[PDB]
Amino acid sequence: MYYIAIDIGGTQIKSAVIDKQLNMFDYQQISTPDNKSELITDKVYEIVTGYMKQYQLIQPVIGISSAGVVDEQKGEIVYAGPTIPNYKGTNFKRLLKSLSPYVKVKNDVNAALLGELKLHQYQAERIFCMTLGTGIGGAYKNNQGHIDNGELHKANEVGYLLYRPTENTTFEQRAATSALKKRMIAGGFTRSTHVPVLFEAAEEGDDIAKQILNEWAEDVAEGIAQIQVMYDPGLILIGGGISEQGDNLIKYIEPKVAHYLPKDYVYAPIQTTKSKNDAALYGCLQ
Amino acid sequence: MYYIAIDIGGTQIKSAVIDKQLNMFDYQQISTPDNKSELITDKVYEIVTGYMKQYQLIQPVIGISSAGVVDEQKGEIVYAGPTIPNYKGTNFKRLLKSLSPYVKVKNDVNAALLGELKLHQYQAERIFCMTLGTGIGGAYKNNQGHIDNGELHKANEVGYLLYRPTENTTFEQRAATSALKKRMIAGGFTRSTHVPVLFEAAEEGDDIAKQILNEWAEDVAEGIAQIQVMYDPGLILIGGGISEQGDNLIKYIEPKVAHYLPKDYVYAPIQTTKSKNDAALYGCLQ
Repeated sequence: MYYIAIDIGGTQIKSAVIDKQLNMFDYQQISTPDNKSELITDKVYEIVTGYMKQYQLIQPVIGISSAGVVDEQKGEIVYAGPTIPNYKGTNFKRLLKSLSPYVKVKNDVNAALLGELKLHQYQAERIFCMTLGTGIGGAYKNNQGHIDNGELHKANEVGYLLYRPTENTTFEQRAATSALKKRMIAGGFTRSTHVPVLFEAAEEGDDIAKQILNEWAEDVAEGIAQIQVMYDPGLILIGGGISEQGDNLIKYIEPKVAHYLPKDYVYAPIQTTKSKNDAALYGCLQ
Repeated sequence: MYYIAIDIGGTQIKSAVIDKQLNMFDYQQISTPDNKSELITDKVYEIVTGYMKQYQLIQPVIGISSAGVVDEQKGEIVYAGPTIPNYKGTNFKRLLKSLSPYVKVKNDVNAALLGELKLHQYQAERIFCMTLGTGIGGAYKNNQGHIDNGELHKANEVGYLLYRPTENTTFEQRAATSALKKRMIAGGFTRSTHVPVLFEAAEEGDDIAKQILNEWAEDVAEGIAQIQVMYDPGLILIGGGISEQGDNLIKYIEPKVAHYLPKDYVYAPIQTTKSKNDAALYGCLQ
């Protein structure tokens, strides 16, 4: 059986066909429209009809992963930031009703975690994933196997942790990847915008790069400590583009989590996600 | 059918028999031994054998609620404070093996929440309870019924939230009841060191009492805001001795949660617990 997977992001819409054996075919990736003159829902419908034509599918199972706050049972966007305008109220089940009655919708961090966990073997039972990007997302897979999305579909909006009144910043406004980029630029990293150059510069011993990274990692670690004492997970995953840095990201963050926890507190191992691109495409089918 | 319920505290050991219709009989209240000359394990064995004789029970169902860190499946004290010396390694299942194979063991905040939830009808699927006392305890009951205790049985240690390096305090060191008593002294409330007199004075219009309460409630609300964006619960209960203040406690805390959340964020209703004494005795059977 062939499955259609679509992952709707702020900047990109990824899609692919997956078979019963999890082989991935016809991976496609386009720019997310402005959702004003050209509609996200039109792109989604074009992708589904495209694959249905190409694979001669009738009533395909379709999985949709999307940014924003998602009501999974309704298959509807409950809320979206102004990043994606006019997005609230978008109902993918209604949109594709003429093509298939088998449409599943998930928010993007939940789908990514479901995919990460389907494709990998982990020792821990309870796994929290924090995704660093424009903002910070969170998802938790619990002792009994499930991801709870909250009473109002707002579980684990961890970017909103640790509001500092004097500075008027949230966790994600200090600790997202976008915040690290702003801190680099203000620190004189002006020729390359790219976050990996900061890590390479630090690896070579450049003190200013190390100081920017450690100060930011300190703010990241503060957020992780809050998640630690609530969830007591067996493993904490860090995802998002910056997670391609692997242990070079972890070594800055992991030792500093201790700074916000009681003396000798044993906290969970911290690692980067392993599947970097496809995770939500697999997860949105689960 | 008769169940034996035992609640082991820092100062008291509560006990009772509960029947099929949740009627409570033969409530007993003794002082916790020093666990040096006379052993807690011996008192529990005595309580269980006493009730078995009196009610002519053979292999009774026994529920045990206890302070400290509890491995519910081993039925074992994983860690205990200095309050109760020598407690770690106590295994109530091994201790009572000769009397019954039906022994359940739970930590005291989890038991109290389960009892609170069995005896009442609430308007929410996901319920967090925060217990204010010497320190602050926490417990969370899920969308799917059960309580996740964490990978090392240390879930929901809300007292460790929000460590501030400059002030060297955790959440509970600012926001627990014992902290309010310290803040009464620091704030100039020379009338009394009793918490109910602080509230009385505030109701009478005392500006110093009002200021101590608002500043303290500000700190309480900061912690509730963190729990809110992680769990997105449908209801937050406040328990502990101070929760006797009912609406007069809630009215200081509830509106301040908004201060640590994004503009127009819709957060859970906040109420005080309803069962004041017996909850863990009911809960340890659940």
